[PDB]
Amino acid sequence: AQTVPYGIPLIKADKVQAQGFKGANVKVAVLDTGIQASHPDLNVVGGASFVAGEAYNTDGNGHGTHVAGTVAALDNTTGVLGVAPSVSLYAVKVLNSSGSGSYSGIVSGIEWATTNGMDVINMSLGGASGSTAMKQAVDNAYARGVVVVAAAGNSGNSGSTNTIGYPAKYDSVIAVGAVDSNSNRASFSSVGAELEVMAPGAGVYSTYPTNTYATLNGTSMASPHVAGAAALILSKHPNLSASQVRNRLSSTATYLGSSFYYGKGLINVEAAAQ
Ligand SMILES: [Ca+2]
Repeated sequence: AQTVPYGIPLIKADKVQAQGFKGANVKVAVLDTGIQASHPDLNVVGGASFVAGEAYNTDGNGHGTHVAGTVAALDNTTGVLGVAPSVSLYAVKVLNSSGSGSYSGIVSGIEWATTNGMDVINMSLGGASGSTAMKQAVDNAYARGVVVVAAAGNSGNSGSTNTIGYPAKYDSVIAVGAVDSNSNRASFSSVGAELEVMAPGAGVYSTYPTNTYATLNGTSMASPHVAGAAALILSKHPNLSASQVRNRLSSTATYLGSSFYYGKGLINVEAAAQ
C-alpha cells in the first residue's frame, strides 16, 4: 500500500516517528519549481510564486513536487512517506518551469520565507556564482532563526577546489551531499571544504507530478532529507535555536571519510533527535 523510500530508515527518521515526532506545527518552505498541490500524498498549506506567468501550486517540471514529498509525503496508506509528514508545508515558486530561476526570484522567496515565519527553508537549487543580496537574506533569515539547508551541487570534483554551489557555499547555509543506500557517496555529489553533511540523493523515489511517484537522483534529493530531519527535531525540542538544531545534525552524524568528500557524514536523526 504505502512504500518507504530506502532513505527514511537510512537516516533513522522512522525511529523518531515511532516516538511520535513528525514535525506537527513545523513550517517548511520548499523553494523550488512548485508543488502539485492536488497530489493525493501532499498537503501544501500556502505559499508564493516570484516566477512570472507561473502561479505556484502547479509543477511544470516535477522537481518541486518530488522534493516536497521527501519532506512531507503524508503518512497514510498509499504512495510514499515523507520525513516530517505532519509539517506545515509552504511552496515558494522560485524556478520557472524549464527549471532555472534568477537571483531576484530566489532572494525574494527567501525574504518571503523569513517574513512569514517559515521554521525551515529548503533550497535544492544552486549556481556556481553568488550575489551580494543572496548572502544577505540567507544570513538574515538565519540570524532571524530559520534553518537554511541547500543542495551542494551535482558537480563531482574539480581538482581539489570546491565544487559546491551557491547558496550552499554561504556558511549560514548547510551544504548537503548525497549518499546512497550502502551509504556510499553519490558520484555526482559535490566536494569542497564547505560540505556540511550527507543525505540520500541516489535513486530516491518520491511524489512526481500528476498523482504518481518517481525516481530521481541528486543532491537536490539529499537536501530535503536534511530539511525534514530538522522539523522532526524541531517537533521534539521546539525551544532549540537554528544553530542549536544545526550543531546536532552536524556534530552527532555518521563518519564516512574525509570532510572534503563527506562533510561530517551521514545524518542520524535519532541521535540528533535527543
Ligand atoms: Ca503517503
